[PDB]
Amino acid sequence: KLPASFDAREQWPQCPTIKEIRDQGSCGSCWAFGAVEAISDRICIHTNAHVSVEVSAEDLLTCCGSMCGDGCNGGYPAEAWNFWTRKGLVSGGLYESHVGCRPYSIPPCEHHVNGSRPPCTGEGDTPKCSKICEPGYSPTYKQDKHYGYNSYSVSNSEKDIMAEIYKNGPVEGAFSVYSDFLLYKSGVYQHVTGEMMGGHAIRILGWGVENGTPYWLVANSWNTDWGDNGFFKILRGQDHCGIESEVVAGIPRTD
Ligand SMILES: *[C@@H](C(=O)OCC)[C@H](O)C(=O)N[C@@H](CC(C)C)C(=O)NCCC(C)C
Repeated sequence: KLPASFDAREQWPQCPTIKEIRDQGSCGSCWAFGAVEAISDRICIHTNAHVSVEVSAEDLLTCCGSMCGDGCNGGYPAEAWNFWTRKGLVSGGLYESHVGCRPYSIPPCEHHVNGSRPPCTGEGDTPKCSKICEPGYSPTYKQDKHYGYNSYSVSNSEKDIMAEIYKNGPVEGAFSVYSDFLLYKSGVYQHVTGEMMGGHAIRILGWGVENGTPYWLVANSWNTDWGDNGFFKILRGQDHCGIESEVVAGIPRTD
């Protein structure tokens, strides 16, 4: 039944958010970015591309509060999707994009790569929960909220995660970052060297096989000059670094 490879970007070509890589900046907001990225994709999938919006990382990061964790000091993906069912999330694009209700307020930076942006630094301050859209945005903040029908865990099962993506779209997951991951450029990542850096949440949008090695297709939130245009592949089928152990998702409510 399931194909040997699957790429959500190919399945849903009228859903540009599936292709988009974001930048969490110097803020420990991975938990929020994996969530709003996958939610953006799923709203588009759920509406057959009639609604394509960048869901606001700012709104989730700043307005969830203690139930999701501590903002830029880290958080809990399962409760991020729960917040989407309870209070909903407004739209908002990239830093200084002036797109949507609440664009991200934390500037982009260089994540373990060289570039023209400032180097990323340690976990900044969490911005305030501001329940107002940027000036001139036409829907009110309340009216711009997109809600989830539900939020749920996917079991620690390769085939279960594969089926979830195949039917319902990209998911959020999390894994343990070891130092050798930081220099990833291409290929299928397998941890071989380096100490544990901490847990990191990401968006899983497909799977495949490269040179006989099964992999998950993953979007990072470290801008496009990190990794493979902002994406990476990681070993699939052995819960490698915990990649299959903390998968979460949810189905949108119809706006
Ligand atoms: C993730 C991040 O931004 O790292 C990039 C530098 C945040 O630090 C974050 O929210 N991390 C974390 C929750 C904290 C540690 C309470 C998380 O989501 N960990 C995933 C668990 C993993 C070991 C399977």
